[PDB]
Amino acid sequence: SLGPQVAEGENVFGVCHIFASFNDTFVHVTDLSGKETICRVTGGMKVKADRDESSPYAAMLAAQDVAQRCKELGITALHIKLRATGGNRTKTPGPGAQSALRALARSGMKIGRIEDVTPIPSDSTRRKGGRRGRRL
RNA sequence: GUUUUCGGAACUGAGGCCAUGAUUAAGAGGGACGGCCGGGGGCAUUCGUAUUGCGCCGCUAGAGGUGAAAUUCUUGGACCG
Repeated sequence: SLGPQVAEGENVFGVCHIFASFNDTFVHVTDLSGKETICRVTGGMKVKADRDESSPYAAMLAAQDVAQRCKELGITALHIKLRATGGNRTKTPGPGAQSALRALARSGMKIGRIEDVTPIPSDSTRRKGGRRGRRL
């Protein structure tokens, strides 16, 4: 918890993978390589209602919790790596990333380079469902 | 009583004469030639993510899914990286 780094002159970088879908949000922060984690909280950690766990407020609360964890641990700067569901399902990010980014910026956590890293397919396998789709 | 004018017809050779003898190349068709064009066809080769499973590492109690839930998988480490 104690380290010989310079606070005023420079800063410490990590990366944070924000995976947001239409069912859940994932605010995961690691080191610069991504091999070694820092803290991982999700939209199920803050709200116990299973209706809206991909809600913006749950993602906001999880982002404030992981920002407090990185502040008490000693991480000052973050590189945002945004992610959707990917694959053959969808490409639009979920309704938690917009609140999660603003909650990460509002807490005093400095933001470096932001990027969308989602799995894009070059015509992968068949999507779940019939030929006529899911009729509702 | 020979052999003639008393004469009915197939075939071949030499020369001359013919206005010597073949209508066109269809905004018909076929074919040749030259420069190309094309997710046209067959065979071989090569690449790109994505999906699933498995191996290892890290921290965590939820993850998936729905209009809403459960069946489903989870401290024997799920999900995410």
